[PDB]
Amino acid sequence: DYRARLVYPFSGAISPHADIVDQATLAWAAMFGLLTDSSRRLQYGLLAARAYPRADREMLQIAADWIAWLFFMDDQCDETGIGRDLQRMIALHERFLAILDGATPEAHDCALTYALADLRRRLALRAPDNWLRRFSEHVRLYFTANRWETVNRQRGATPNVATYCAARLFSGAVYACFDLIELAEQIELPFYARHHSIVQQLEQAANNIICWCNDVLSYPKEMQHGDRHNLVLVIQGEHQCSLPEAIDRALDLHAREVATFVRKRTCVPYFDAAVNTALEKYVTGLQFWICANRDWSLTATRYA
Amino acid sequence: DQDYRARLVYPFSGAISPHADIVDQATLAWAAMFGLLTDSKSRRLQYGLLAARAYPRADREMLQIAADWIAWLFFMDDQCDETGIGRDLQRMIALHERFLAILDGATPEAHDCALTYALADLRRRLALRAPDNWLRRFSEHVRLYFTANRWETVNRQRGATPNVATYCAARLFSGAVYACFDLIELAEQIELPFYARHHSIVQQLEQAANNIICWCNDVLSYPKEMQHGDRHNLVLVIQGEHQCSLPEAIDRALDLHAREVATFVRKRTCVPYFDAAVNTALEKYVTGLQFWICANRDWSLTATRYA
Ligand SMILES: CC(C)=CCC/C(C)=C/CC/C(C)=C/CSP(=O)(O)OP(=O)(O)O
Ligand SMILES: CC(C)=CCC/C(C)=C/CC/C(C)=C/CSP(=O)(O)OP(=O)(O)O
Ligand SMILES: [Mg+2]
Ligand SMILES: [Mg+2]
Ligand SMILES: [Mg+2]
Ligand SMILES: [Mg+2]
Ligand SMILES: [Mg+2]
Ligand SMILES: [Mg+2]
Repeated sequence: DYRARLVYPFSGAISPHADIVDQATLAWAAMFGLLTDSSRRLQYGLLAARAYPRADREMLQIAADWIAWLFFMDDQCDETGIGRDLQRMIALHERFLAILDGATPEAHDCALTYALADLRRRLALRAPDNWLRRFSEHVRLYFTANRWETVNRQRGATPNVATYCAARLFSGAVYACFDLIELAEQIELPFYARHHSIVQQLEQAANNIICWCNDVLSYPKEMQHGDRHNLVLVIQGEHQCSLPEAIDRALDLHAREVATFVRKRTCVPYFDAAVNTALEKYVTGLQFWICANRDWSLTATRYA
Repeated sequence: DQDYRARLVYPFSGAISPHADIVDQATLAWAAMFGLLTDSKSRRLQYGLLAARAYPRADREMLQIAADWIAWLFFMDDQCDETGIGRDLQRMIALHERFLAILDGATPEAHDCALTYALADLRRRLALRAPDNWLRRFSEHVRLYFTANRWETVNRQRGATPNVATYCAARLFSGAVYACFDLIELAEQIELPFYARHHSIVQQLEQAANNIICWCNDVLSYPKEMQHGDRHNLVLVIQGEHQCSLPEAIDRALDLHAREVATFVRKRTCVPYFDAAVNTALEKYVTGLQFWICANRDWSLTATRYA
């Protein structure tokens, strides 16, 4: 059993609002008409609960509804035709990007555009102008990464390990989720601290772990759809090796990346007591996400 | 004197655009038209000759925007560093609300000042040469530059001095170097994919190049910044933290500069192979960072600003 190797030298936590938030995410998905096929156990609110465990219910609900939105958007890209049609996806992302800027939805817009607009409207009530910009960009880059994956599928091109790993950092909107840690913990990190190279390298490390963990768990389902945007499948193509060896290599990178994150957590320079207090809350927020992603995915029927 | 020149060397060469002089004369004409020129050596500014060195392969239309942009930063910085607005957070937030609005595409009004009109002209001209995604990335780096200037204003107003770690982290934005680095894409006419543009090794090369440029400037600009009682300078910050002599601080400042050049060269060889086309485009961008490192050094020793 190779899944037992997805381990960390730290533990996670879950919000006491977990179930109340998850049932509210289902009501939210139903309201904006995101529920279509079949849908008893999605439990997208139970991932948010683990990801932002100290968050007040109102903020955790936005995060939960946001995580839900991403899963609905991802399933469309990876298991339907739009993920092989760039023209359709460009037309869709033009509407999303307009909604991110604060444009009101119109009669011709789809359910996902309406849903994103509500999340943007709600984030606007709880986040300052400077935060929305940083969120917009990370989400804008998330769309760009999906258009890139769409082109690869449409042109039948598989990227090398170097290219995939670089693109995979944006293709999961992990940086956009890490932004919500600021609102969840209610911290105002100053520009110099927020964008410091060590914080970036901690974010990059945390992002890789989360994504490479998911790649090990979701390779079977992505393989059946012929979607090779997966560390295991990209490694297999590059090294022309067996699937067990490809999994073994992916887990070696995961293990090495956990070590890097732990090593680099101690390399944060001292700015002042107040700023460093806020940073450890954010860096704790990263660790919560690392665990939240692994804890949920092993129990979730999605990778069964 | 020679001790400085031997420690401000780089293992790579710079270059200058053949359009240098007409671009500089046009920048002086542009500045005068928008009323950015103060009554006082107006021909001995040469803001165009920095741009020419910074973006040497750029077409004349593109280089001119960059030259007018560099001129704009210089006029703006002199306000924050050598006038009363840099000791008043209230007036600066009011001004910075107008700039950020102009960057979002807002038309200037009657009550707006010269710099607001000048920035609106640059955004309009950049909108004709750069796509939507580029303008966003430029706006952010310029927005963070404004925030960094507001943070210095607070430090001056309270009479507080940051430690080496705080200054070095904040100095990366106070220069608007990332905003200047964005123009390399338009200058070299390259389309770097998201994954290559925002890659960690590329980010490390940028902040390495940013540190070299800013720490080089600090070594040459501590005399005139000391006169205004401003300790936003690696030399003066190291002196404050260590409580050492001014020669010792300069030595420590040039040590960091020297090791950062060594880092940049080491990081340059660590860029992974994506594909022929992307690596070629990225090769042109990283060369652009080397041109900027030399441009800042070559110009500042040449210029009258630091004398
Ligand atoms: C899915 C998504 C964009 C957001 C919600 C899921 C979250 C927040 C999990 C963290 C790891 C990420 C971002 C991978 C999902 S993309 P994938 O195509 O690998 O997803 P899959 O393996 O099908 O679950
Ligand atoms: C004016 C400006 C922000 C940019 C022009 C110079 C450029 C583009 C080079 C990169 C390093 C910078 C910007 C430092 C000057 S800020 P400072 O207050 O230290 O300025 P000074 O040293 O007095 O020239
Ligand atoms: Mg996907
Ligand atoms: Mg998927
Ligand atoms: Mg997956
Ligand atoms: Mg300054
Ligand atoms: Mg100055
Ligand atoms: Mg200086």
